[PDB]
Amino acid sequence: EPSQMLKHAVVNLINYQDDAELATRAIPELTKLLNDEDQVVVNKAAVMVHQLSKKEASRHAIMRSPQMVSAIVRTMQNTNDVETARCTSGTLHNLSHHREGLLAIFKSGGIPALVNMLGSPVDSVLFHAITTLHNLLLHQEGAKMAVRLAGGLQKMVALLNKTNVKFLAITTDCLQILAYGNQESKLIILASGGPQALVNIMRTYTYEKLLWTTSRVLKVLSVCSSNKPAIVEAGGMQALGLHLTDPSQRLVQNCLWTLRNLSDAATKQEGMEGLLGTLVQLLGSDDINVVTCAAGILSNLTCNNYKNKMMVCQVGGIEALVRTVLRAGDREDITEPAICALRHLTSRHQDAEMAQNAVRLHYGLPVVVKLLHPPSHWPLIKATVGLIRNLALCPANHAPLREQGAIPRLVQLLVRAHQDTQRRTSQFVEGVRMEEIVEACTGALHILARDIHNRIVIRGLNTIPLFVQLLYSPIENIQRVAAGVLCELAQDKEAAEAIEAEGATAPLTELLHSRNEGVATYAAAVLFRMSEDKPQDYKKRLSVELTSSL
Repeated sequence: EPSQMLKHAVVNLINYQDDAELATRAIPELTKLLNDEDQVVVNKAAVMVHQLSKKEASRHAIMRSPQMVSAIVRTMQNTNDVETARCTSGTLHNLSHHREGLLAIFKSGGIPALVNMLGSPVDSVLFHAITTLHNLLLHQEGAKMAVRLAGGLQKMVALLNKTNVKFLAITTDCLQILAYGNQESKLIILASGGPQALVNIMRTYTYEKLLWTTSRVLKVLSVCSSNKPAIVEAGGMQALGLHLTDPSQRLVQNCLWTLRNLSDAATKQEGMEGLLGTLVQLLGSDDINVVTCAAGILSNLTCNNYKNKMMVCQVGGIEALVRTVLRAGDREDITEPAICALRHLTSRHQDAEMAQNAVRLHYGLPVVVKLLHPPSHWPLIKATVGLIRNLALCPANHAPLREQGAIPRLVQLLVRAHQDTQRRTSQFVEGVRMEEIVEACTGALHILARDIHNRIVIRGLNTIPLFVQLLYSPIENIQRVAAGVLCELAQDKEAAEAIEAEGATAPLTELLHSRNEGVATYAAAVLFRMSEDKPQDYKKRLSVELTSSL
């Protein structure tokens, strides 16, 4: 022994087959001792069988006896002695560490009993209990399908109230292995209060391995249209946001994904300061994923929510995003969400006008109008056109935006997109249907037509004839922006008569009976401009026409 392994071998071999055969000679007996009625007798047996599992030799023996196993399982779920349980359970634990054992316990029906063991008030018991289950869920085939039917989920979620970190991890991981790619399970975890339970963990412990394992569960639930809003109410967003800076990259990445899967719902949450603020930071991270997800989340959280829009602006959201776009490049996987954010951050909220100037002070206009041209794809373009529009609300961008050659492109896109909606008659593309490109562009020109010089350019491209045709569109929104752009242009005699000679008088006169506050207005607006400076006769019947018909 104190020499080499040449001696240890004869020892390991002499005692292995030794204690090994001892079991094959006692297993049958002990088996009976368990089935025995006398309670005190079974107890002793359980303690002996457990002392045998410890030994490898004896272990395989117990692990190969379908009768001995089934006996242990049975005894464990029917025993009312804290020691018999901890031993019977502990035994099954030392057995699960082996493929044969798992198969055995699985064949002897241990999962069910084990599940029922999770309800046990005894700690040690619960430990070995959940553990053995974890092993079966990882290596035992069909084990999953089984645990579910045994109502483990609920019992497992209930255990989430414990305090042992390393224990919580094991349990949570189970809730993960059972939920992944399974709606039923996910629903059950929902009908068990899992969400609020899980969240509490993320907002209470610091055990890295736990948080991760916990977030994972949330990730698999964030995909569910049922748990998604549920995870939100519990305040999951805020919770997850409390780890976006953690050193464990895997933890941060998981929190990010889960967030993006809930962002399109938490648009009505309060106390997002930390999150929103932190997300802005991530926009400056080195990892593309971090930046992307960061952008995506912001984009969603900034969609219709002034409280969020203003905050993002009070943390450098614009500058941050502007750099994100100027950093992304062609990777529309980053520009699209980034641009959308800016769009949301440039409309419907006090500090809107602020950001509008911001996008310019940080040299964003050049890169914004830039995205209007190839290789940029329709989805990006649509989102971009929207941004430009709002950016046009600020007269300080009129000139700077016009110099970037935005009007020419917008008009062009309008033409083609429109000519496309015309050939579709005698209609989606990459997801974005041209009809949407028409409204945006025109609407972008309507707002951008507030500058005299811009109007000279817009008109110069001979667009008057087209905008008139759009008045015949079956889509209100198009008519609105259509009659709108004509309105801003109608304030100039030349363009005024230009629109009249185009035959806009007839159609416009009708849009007065439109069930759209705007349409009618703009429509009437152009009419007035045209007839302005005509015989005192027509303009008189004109003033009546407007007062009577509306």
